[PDB]
Amino acid sequence: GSENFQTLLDAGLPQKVAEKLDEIYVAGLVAHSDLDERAIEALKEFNEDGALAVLQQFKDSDLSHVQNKSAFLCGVMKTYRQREK
Repeated sequence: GSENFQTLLDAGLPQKVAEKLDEIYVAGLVAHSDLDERAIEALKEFNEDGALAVLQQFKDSDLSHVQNKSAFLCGVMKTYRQREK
């Protein structure tokens, strides 16, 4: 992977999540610095398959009409912890 990979691992993430997430910074979408600390924290408040779903669904969105790249991810994250029906 890239520059971001080693930082992401050290930002508390499991390897499985860090692997996918690094590539989001490689492909000219978002910065690795684009997040708020509330995202860095709420990221550890997921399990592996938790976070991996969030990463997929965040990629399976449209980052045309975004600005606040953090708040966008923060939105998807809320949806995933808020799954009671």
